[PDB]
Amino acid sequence: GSHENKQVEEILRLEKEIEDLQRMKERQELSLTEASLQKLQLEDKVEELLSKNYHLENEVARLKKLVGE
Amino acid sequence: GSHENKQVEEILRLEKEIEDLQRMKERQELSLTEASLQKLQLEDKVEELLSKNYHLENEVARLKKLVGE
Repeated sequence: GSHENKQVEEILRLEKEIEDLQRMKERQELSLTEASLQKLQLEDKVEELLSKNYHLENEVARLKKLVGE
Repeated sequence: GSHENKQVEEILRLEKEIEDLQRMKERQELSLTEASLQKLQLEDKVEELLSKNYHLENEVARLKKLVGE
């Protein structure tokens, strides 16, 4: 068992640990990107549903008035 | 069974169905609000972790050079 193994082994540990942290930072950044994209997707769904809801809202709202709003 | 029940019953159905759609629109809007808030939370975690990672990055990076970068 060479003594230098300590230095080689020491760095090896740092690479493994650092690599883990590096991925954690990158993974989080990816989540933010996906989060933003997900939000836009909701806008599309909400936009269409909101528009449709409004159309029906007028239809039902009109009928509601007959009974008593 | 009064005939008018049809009108009363008709509106009742509309209120239940419309109410469901109304909540769906509001629920989605809430999701967007929470989504944005969640993103900021990630910034705080990433910001701190990123800063700490950088500090360690210099420490380990410096050591890596001794072995061979």
